[PDB]
Amino acid sequence: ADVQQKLAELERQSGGRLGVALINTADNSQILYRADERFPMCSTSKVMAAAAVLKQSETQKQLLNQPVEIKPADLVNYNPIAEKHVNGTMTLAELSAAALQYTDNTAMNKLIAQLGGPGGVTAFARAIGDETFRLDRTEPTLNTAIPGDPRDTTTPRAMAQTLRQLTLGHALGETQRAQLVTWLKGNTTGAASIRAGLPASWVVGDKTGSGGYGTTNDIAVIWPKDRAPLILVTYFTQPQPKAESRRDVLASAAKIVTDG
Amino acid sequence: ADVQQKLAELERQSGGRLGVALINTADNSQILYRADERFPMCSTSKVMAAAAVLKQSETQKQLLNQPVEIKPADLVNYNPIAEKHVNGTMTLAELSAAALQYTDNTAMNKLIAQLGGPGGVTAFARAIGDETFRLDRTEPTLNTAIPGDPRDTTTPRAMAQTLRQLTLGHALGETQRAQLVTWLKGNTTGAASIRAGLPASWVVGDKTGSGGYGTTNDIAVIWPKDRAPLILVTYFTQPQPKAESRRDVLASAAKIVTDG
Repeated sequence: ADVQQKLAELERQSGGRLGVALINTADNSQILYRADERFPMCSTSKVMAAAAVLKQSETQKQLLNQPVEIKPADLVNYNPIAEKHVNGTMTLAELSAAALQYTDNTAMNKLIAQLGGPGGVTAFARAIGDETFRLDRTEPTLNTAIPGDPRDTTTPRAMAQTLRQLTLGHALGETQRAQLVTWLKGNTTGAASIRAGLPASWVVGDKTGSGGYGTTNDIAVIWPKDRAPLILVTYFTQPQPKAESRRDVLASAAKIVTDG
Repeated sequence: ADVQQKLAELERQSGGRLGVALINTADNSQILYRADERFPMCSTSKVMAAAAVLKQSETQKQLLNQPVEIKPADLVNYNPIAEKHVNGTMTLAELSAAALQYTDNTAMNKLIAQLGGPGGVTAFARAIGDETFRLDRTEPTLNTAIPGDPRDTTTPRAMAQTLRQLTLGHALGETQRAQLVTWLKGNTTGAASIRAGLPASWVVGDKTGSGGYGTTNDIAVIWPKDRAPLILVTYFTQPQPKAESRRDVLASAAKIVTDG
């Protein structure tokens, strides 16, 4: 019948564990499902790392223009942008775009290094009021997504709140907020995830993630047709190490929580 | 004929009409399914329009930076970029990127008008050796997708050959070819279509299309992991005027023709 029932019926037929947090900024209402349980972020953690580098650029104006060397040994498991630049450079702007819009894992490692390692990402989270997020490893091991493992996890609630502050609130300066929103709206990887459960007319900026244990995630800012923005986090993970991706579950969850 | 059997099965179980053309540039080999039938292009026609403006820019060397007025009355039915710039201007480059990467219909209409109307887009097609493509209408009515109507149609075979010439051959000058490939690689709307049927490691630039009769299309240039590029066109249309989109059919077709 209701939203909670529907989400449980979806979760029961999915094989896995679903976590959802919606924030409707028209009235600050929320829809929550396992929203205080921990789920492996996978590449959704790239948002926090890019945002931390944007916050650095508020006091280092030139920062995003800074070139960073890419060497053969830096390449990891999925490098669609960085492989073009091996033995050359990418700017911090380019690395941020590559990480967010093309989910390049070499680029994420450069962002993490610019922050002083995974703990620097976590420190930024804490500085913007997020006490839950934790980044412990680099790419690609941050995606192992082992059930029960606290490394590289957050909760749906916390990530929805943070995404709201970063994209709609004042965690970042105005220029930086607008650049983050531009980046997320230009994502290439999201049309099968949250976006697939929403009407054609609605506009999305999002960051997907995928990892071990069939982990399939998406975090989005949604500009519905003729309505105030929504923030939606959908996290999903499965019991078998080699499970396949289930973007369709995320799309179904997004439809359930936005139908009413 | 295993791929033929699988495509026909996909088609038959989908209840629609499927067109496929693959070119493998490693050896110029092809996989073809209804590849000489006409299909409504819907927004896949934006590639021809953007390319046509790129061609004009080879002689009008400042054309891509030229400002174009966006009036309130220019908005049509899906304008995620142009609605931000009403009572202002956008450059032809910006309109091209908006059309291709955000599927902005106002943006497409400005490309068409720059070319002198839909016939200017057809004329460019003919100039690059495509004797099949035809653009007859502006947005949004080019998407009506009426069965039997030849308006705003092409064949999979012709569109695959043209996309090869545009993205990998010499229909455009070198810089313009590169700009088209950059734009297509940054598409936002494609992850549920051809891209969803391919391994996670492969690099894709694409343009989707959707319209009446549940028409669901995608045309792509694919750089598979460790292989020479492919061109893939997947067109799909259905018998009911208000049928729903079926991006999953395109993903299924892509998987079938690339599994080998």
